[PDB]
Amino acid sequence: KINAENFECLRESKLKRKVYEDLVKEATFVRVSPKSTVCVVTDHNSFEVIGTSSVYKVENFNDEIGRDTALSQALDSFIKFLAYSGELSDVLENI
Amino acid sequence: NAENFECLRESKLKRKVYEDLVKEATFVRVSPKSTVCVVTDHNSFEVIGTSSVYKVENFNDEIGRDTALSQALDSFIKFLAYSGELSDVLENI
Amino acid sequence: INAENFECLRESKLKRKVYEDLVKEATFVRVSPKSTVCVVTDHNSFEVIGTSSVYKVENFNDEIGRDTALSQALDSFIKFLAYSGELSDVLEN
Amino acid sequence: INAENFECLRESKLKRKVYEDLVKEATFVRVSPKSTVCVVTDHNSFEVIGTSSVYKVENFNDEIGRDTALSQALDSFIKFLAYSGELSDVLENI
Ligand SMILES: Nc1nc2c(ncn2[C@@H]2O[C@@H]3COP(=O)(O)O[C@H]4[C@@H](O)[C@H](n5cnc6c(N)ncnc65)O[C@@H]4COP(=O)(O)O[C@H]3[C@H]2O)c(=O)[nH]1
Ligand SMILES: Nc1nc2c(ncn2[C@@H]2O[C@@H]3COP(=O)(O)O[C@H]4[C@@H](O)[C@H](n5cnc6c(N)ncnc65)O[C@@H]4COP(=O)(O)O[C@H]3[C@H]2O)c(=O)[nH]1
Ligand SMILES: Nc1nc2c(ncn2[C@@H]2O[C@@H]3COP(=O)(O)O[C@H]4[C@@H](O)[C@H](n5cnc6c(N)ncnc65)O[C@@H]4COP(=O)(O)O[C@H]3[C@H]2O)c(=O)[nH]1
Ligand SMILES: Nc1nc2c(ncn2[C@@H]2O[C@@H]3COP(=O)(O)O[C@H]4[C@@H](O)[C@H](n5cnc6c(N)ncnc65)O[C@@H]4COP(=O)(O)O[C@H]3[C@H]2O)c(=O)[nH]1
Repeated sequence: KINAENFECLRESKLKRKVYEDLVKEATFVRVSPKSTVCVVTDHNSFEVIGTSSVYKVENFNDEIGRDTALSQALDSFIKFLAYSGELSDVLENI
Repeated sequence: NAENFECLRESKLKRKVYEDLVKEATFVRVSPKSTVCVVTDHNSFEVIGTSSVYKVENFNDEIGRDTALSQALDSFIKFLAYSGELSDVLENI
Repeated sequence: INAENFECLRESKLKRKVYEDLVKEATFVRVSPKSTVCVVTDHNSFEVIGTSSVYKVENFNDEIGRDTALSQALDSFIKFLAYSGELSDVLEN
Repeated sequence: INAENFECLRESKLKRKVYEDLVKEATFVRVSPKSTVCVVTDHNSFEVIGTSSVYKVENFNDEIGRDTALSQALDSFIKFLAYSGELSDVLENI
């Protein structure tokens, strides 16, 4: 995973940024189609959390925005898992 | 109550999750076409499943609940895979 | 109700435009102690569902729960507008 | 890819009818040790994504991973077909 300063969703969300730096072990991005980017985030147990993005106009495709949008959805689902285990409370106390 | 749902009678896995790990499963008809199932665990964490019939004139309360519960248990299995408790269910068949 | 009541509509002119012109009805239901369901209806009665779930049940707020569920409901609705091509009509106006 | 290779199409007349009449292309990418991604495109190049993640990575199987991901992708496509009313045309042919 690269530095959190690269992703606009991490700069505007304290919660997502904290989850990204502390609880994300690896983060991979793949362009699977002309319009869609897939982001897979893993925790320390290598559990995979998936997020996707799909640009409406394929001629406006941009790797950075696609990765940032896919990562943002991936962290939305990760926060659901952190709420299930209760470890979300640990993240909230550390902001 | 598990006997009343066809998705549980046909799935040993979802029936085992329902009988042992589901605290409550409530159902609400939220619109002419859609039913919402709210599955909660013993820690009161809520898992939401929905269903929507294509033709509104075909709406059946029982089918809507069974479909939304099956979708809700699909999502709950994801949470069980995250915590590792899914292999406890797969251990007990 | 009127679009100005929702914060996500005041902060997003795309979602406000879709809500004002392409949404027939937007109803909300509290389905559980923590979750709120929003059912968005287009002029052909097709149903788009969005949900929200507050982490701390003692922090439940009706307005925030409705606003969050509506915003996610409009995210899914935009996908349907991109499928039919009506998203291009919204982006022009 | 021919529809006979997918178990989800051999078990669902609805999904197999959608795959052959309304699906232009469906590609598969293994994006991680556990997850497979399927990208279904219609004849207007609109993309519908479906994913599958095996619980035990040692049991990863390419066939099951693709079949599960395609079955998930087609479930989402049916929602788009219900929105445009095009699902009624599929029901005419099954
Ligand atoms: N399943 C599916 N959904 C689609 C498709 N085309 C558009 N959508 C949906 O419409 C929303 C708005 O599209 P937009 O292109 O006008 O704005 C896009 C676009 O402005 C930007 N974006 C995302 N990926 C991008 C990318 N790869 N390049 C440039 N911009 C991108 O993020 C915004 C929202 O991404 P999104 O994936 O969450 O939502 C899409 C997406 O959910 C599609 O072909 N298939
Ligand atoms: N977001 C959204 N999705 C819709 C809508 N209308 C249909 N869909 C989707 O089409 C799929 C197939 O609908 P079907 O009516 O032809 O078969 C339905 C229907 O035969 C049955 N079913 C579900 N709820 C029912 C109900 N309340 N009454 C009777 N039958 C019901 O389960 C099947 C699959 O439900 P589903 O929610 O998983 O998938 C829907 C659903 O995802 C809709 O208005 N909004
Ligand atoms: N399936 C499920 N997901 C949950 C549950 N509890 C939390 N989540 C997830 O974590 C987020 C809650 O964190 P937060 O409560 O601190 O911020 C919440 C909360 O600050 C606010 N919010 C939403 N509904 C609210 C409500 N009814 N009352 C007060 N605040 C609310 O919106 C934010 C994001 O809601 P969300 O639905 O998108 O994401 C949930 C949700 O995806 C849960 O019990 N079940
Ligand atoms: N977001 C996320 N979800 C996960 C992860 N690991 C498991 N899950 C979920 O648990 C469900 C049941 O896993 P299973 O491995 O015991 O059965 C799997 C498995 O028996 C089979 N399957 C799917 N992909 C496979 C594959 N690539 N190889 C072998 N079997 C596969 O399909 C079943 C259901 O797939 P699924 O993706 O819809 O649901 C998963 C999945 O939603 C994970 O790491 N991340």
